[PDB]
Amino acid sequence: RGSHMEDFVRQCFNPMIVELAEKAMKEYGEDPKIETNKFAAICTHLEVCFMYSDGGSKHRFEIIEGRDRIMAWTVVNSICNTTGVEKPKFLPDLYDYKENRFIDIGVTRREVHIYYLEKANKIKSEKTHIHIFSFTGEEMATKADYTLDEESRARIKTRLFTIRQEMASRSLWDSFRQSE
Ligand SMILES: COc1cc2c(cc1OC)CC(NC(=O)c1nc([C@@H]3CCCN3C(=O)CSc3ccccc3Cl)[nH]c(=O)c1O)C2
Ligand SMILES: [Mn+2]
Ligand SMILES: [Mn+2]
Repeated sequence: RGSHMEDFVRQCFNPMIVELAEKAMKEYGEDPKIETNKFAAICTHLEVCFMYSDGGSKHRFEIIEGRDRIMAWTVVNSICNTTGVEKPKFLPDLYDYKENRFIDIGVTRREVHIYYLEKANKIKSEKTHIHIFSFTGEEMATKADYTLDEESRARIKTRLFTIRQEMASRSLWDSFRQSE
């Protein structure tokens, strides 16, 4: 029962990101062929995380998203037992070696305020930095500290709005926005 959303996801994101998203969905018992809006959202989240790691210096960020559950937690404990940062209760997306903190990146179709509120109470980790991006071009980070310079963030927001235009041109945006 191949959907229009599935074929769009594959010719919109690069094969390596599609591969990682398929593995992440299948690991937690989900099928990219059926729950296709979630397939698109994980690909989007993965690409943003990768563009985000690109923004800093060469060795600024340790990428934890995109790893399997076991190795991702292995890297977290290595970072904790080396830098003394508190071990987060839930998996973050990156570690900032410059600012010495874990980052969880959020990509939402709702208002940045609402999504941020939920990620704060859910993570419950006082130390984990939070950075939210929306498909409309707004962002919101912990303590108003946006980590990267403006140009690296603007590149992410441009890509996010391009993705939304591409789904809107194929009439899949409405079903995607109504899926979150
Ligand atoms: C399936 O259960 C869990 C899975 C995972 C975690 C925890 C889970 O519960 C025990 C940690 C990790 N989640 C994130 O890294 C993360 N998750 C989100 C959103 C809102 C919070 C839950 N969520 C999901 O997507 C869950 S489903 C899912 C997740 C990844 C791949 C495939 C699927 Cl199907 N938003 C982010 O910005 C973000 O970084 C993977
Ligand atoms: Mn994550
Ligand atoms: Mn995240």
